[PDB]
Amino acid sequence: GGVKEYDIATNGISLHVTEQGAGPAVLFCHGFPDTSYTWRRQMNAIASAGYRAIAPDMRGYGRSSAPADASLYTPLHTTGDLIGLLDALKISSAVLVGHDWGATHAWNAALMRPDRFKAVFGLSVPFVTRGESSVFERMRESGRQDDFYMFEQIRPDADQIWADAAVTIPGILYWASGSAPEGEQWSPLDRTRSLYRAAPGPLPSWAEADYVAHNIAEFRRTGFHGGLNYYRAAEPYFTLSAPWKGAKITQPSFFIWGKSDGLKELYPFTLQQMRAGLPGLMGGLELDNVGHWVQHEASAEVSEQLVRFLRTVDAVLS
Amino acid sequence: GGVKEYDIATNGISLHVTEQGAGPAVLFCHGFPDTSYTWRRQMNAIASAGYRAIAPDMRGYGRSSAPADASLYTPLHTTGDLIGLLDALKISSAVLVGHDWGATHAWNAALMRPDRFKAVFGLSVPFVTRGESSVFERMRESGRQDDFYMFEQIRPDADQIWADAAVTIPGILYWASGSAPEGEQWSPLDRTRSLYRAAPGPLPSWAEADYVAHNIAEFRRTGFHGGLNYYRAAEPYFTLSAPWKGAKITQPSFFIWGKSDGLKELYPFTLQQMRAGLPGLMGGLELDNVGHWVQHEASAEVSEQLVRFLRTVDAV
Repeated sequence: GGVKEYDIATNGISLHVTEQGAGPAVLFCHGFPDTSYTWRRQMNAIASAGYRAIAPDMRGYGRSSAPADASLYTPLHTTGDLIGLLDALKISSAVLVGHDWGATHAWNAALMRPDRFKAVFGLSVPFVTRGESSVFERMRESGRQDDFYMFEQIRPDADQIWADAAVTIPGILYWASGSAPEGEQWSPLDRTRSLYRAAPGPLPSWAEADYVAHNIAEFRRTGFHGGLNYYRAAEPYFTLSAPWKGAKITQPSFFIWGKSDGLKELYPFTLQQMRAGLPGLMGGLELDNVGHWVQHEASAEVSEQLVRFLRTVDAVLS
Repeated sequence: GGVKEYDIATNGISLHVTEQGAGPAVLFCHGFPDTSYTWRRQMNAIASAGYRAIAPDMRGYGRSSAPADASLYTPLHTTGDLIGLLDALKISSAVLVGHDWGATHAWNAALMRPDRFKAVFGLSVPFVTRGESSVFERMRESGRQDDFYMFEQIRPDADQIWADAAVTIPGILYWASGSAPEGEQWSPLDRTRSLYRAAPGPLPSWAEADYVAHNIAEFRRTGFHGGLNYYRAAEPYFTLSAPWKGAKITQPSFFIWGKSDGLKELYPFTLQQMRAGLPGLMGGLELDNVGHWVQHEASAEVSEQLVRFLRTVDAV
């Protein structure tokens, strides 16, 4: 027990890594705008269940390299980071845990190297197989150029409108959570209920003060340019993702989101319909009154499902 | 038999497709500077054996689209072409056949989608696992910047060096084949023995005249910019290929190359040793007095090994 930190040189960048425990490897990948610290509770839970929790700051974030160039933030780059990390630690294989962009990048990693990534535990962002159409193209041809939030994030000025971390980190934690009043919650197609609105006072009890303070400090130092580069890379990445047009993830998986997550408006399918695409799905979970920040809003039941999942993966793997 | 031609909209481009036969799908991939016509003898041989031979012009060549941007010619772009081609033909899976750059990209495609590419028959270019360093930095670190031919093909002005297809296409068919006097055959590390030296008179009898005429005609109309973009893409693609750093190809695989191919110099491993990156390798054949153009210099041998390989892959 107890978290250790170090830095790894992998895939042409420097990767800041935190880890805890011993036993089979579990690689945690956070999204926007988060850090490795987002996983401390789950790391501690699975470490006491006999697993090695490994959680880097993803590239763009924290004490990891954050190259200016948005073309460097496709799933090909971060999967190369995760391979080079497993290589550098002499780990043969790991189970993947992802949230937000980490979930998207993790889904891709599992497609690319099932020999190394033996299972995927996805949070908030469901796996959708690659299509004929990128999301940016559909939003444009259906008129949502001024509505689909990702366009606002891709703009170079998004750096500036996020920069005030003391305000924007508590704000996004609040307005994308199940705590914001219904009808006020962030929605991806409404420019008036933005992600970065100031929070209206103290954060709900589920938001651990040590975590909120940690991430405010990280993002006051780093800024948001690298995190926002994940959005800027997604459309250029549609061209390079064509090899996986109909590709499915067959290793065991598991999926959890919150029913109050505004993201759900973009995935109007059931949990039964996620097996087309994820045939190894061992079970899903829709949490009532949880928003986007499931590993904080429902910390204990995320830890719990992850422990149960890992044991089931152990049984399958044996 | 009976060869037919058509175009397919796939992956945001046009792909010119030739095909022959019916049966399990075999997908041919040519390299530089070639066209789909390079496979006609193999296509005909496997059509007679019960297979559907499909041989597109790869992107950058022939009647396929040929965007100027070199960044559009990675294995990611050509695998997307092939997945989209199979989809458009509503074929579930296929065996890959690849030569030269077609082999390198076929290798990578086998890695990316084993669910759609069930076996790999490679010519001239062996699969080696992606490592710590690209061929480009190994050559820089070791002082070969003026020796390694790829640096010259990558130059923008390589478009003009190649352009006289009536000269350069017989040139490379001769100098990179087993018919050139040894010691004078093309070498990837010898400036003085380039690939585009003119031929000394007419081509050896093994170079089928309809094949030679087809390629000269296509490259007179297209130029060589698209093909050369395959070299211009390899180094940037090294950054994008870091997912596959240790990756092995597990599908059944076969490898053929010619003993007199200058490219041997770049792969000093034994074909026993190629099992490391290709654990499902079922055989490797090195051909005496054959150079780079194995499917032409040894057309009947390549054809008979591919029929046998396809029959072994089928029964498994």
